[PDB]
Amino acid sequence: WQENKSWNAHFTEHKSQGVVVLWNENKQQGFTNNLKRANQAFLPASTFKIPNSLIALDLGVVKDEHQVFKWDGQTRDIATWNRDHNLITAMKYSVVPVYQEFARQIGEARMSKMLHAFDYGNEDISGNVDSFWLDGGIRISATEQISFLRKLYHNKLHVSERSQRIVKQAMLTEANGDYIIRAKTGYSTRIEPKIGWWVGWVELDDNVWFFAMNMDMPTSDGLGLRQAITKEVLKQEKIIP
Amino acid sequence: EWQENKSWNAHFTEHKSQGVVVLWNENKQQGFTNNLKRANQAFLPASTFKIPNSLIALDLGVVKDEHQVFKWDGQTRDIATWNRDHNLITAMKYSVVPVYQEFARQIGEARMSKMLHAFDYGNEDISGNVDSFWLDGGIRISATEQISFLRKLYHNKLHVSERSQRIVKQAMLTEANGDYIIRAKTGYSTRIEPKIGWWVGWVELDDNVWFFAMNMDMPTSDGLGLRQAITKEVLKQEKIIP
Repeated sequence: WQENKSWNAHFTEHKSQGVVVLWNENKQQGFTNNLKRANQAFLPASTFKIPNSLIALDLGVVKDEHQVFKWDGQTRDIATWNRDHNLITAMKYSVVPVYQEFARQIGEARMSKMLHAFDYGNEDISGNVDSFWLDGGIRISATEQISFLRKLYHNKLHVSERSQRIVKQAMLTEANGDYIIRAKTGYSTRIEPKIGWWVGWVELDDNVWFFAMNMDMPTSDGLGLRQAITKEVLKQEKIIP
Repeated sequence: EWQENKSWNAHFTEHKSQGVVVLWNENKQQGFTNNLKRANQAFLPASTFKIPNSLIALDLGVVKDEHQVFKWDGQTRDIATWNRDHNLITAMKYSVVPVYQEFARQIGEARMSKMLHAFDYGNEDISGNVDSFWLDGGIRISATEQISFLRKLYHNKLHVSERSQRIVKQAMLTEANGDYIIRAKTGYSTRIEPKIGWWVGWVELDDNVWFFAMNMDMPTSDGLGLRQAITKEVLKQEKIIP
């Protein structure tokens, strides 16, 4: 583990505070601008859609990535939520009401047992079965997110190879001739401190770089900084052009 | 069912070239082309054959998974990216012919022919050398026959495992952003006249899929970038991509 404070410039430039963590898979070495914040545990908010998806597929609550989840007809503040979805679009638009229905069908007993098997954060689901990742007792750090994502990348979690390949498909965010990004955003607003997340990895021709970042997010105006500050660090380190 | 749109010919004559683009709208079950005759003419598949060759190698266990390393044989070749170690993902991306020739020798003639019959792949004919028939033997396929094959792959309906189909669709990944995903493969046929370039694949949108297959005359390697550029001009004209 090594601390690079020069990355703080990318936060200062936007009058913002947070952490970026990087893990080089080939060399088995980690890098961060803030070793203490890298190990601070927060609510995961919509980054929980990665384990929630795995559990729903392995139990047969979701049959495949094409199954349609029909809109329930309740008009909500996010326009993209008021329509029919599948697993790929529900991930892409972070569709909370679809994932709340998955959690209710999984139930408390199976949810708790799967999170112990994954070694996920503080393993504590206290609160509503369909909101504990937004305003209950579960907590995870940036370094614990990387540990979990490394198991997913190598198909080492205790669910089928099929469930792991489908979720990695749903995480696809960007691809071109230089790199592929598989990742998930989050925004924790119900309990202080309000924060934004981006967790995932960068696939290159002959290496993989795992990342996890969080930052203070007192309003929704800064949400685009989650991806923009991470890409400034990846360019500085010569990982992407 | 099928409609001819000759306005697309402007994207070929812009570059003093000749060719065909074929599109299929999965939701509406309707096809579109600039040239109904060329859309049904048969050509060597060249490196577009890496899609069925990958499926057969995985289903028979010649390739264990997308991480297995194929070591360079230490024979210096023309293309710098071929003179290094590869896995399935990088071998598809850089079109590494020597890696796929070794897959074909390990599959062998009898198993290769049985699987192309099971896929209904083009004329199903592997006559010629087992390690070069897709470059200079008897096999031929049309743009419309490429779409029929890719539709089966998209729906996991080919006669190989779901696993084999999922890994090959991962190796086909070409471009992704907030508007669309492209899964596809390039080809370049030079050993038999006429010399042609291919691009075959599909575009995934939020609520539809568009399949595509194009080929074009390719008298020199200088025009190879037009395979993708002319296809994307057609996709933009039809408002499929921004």
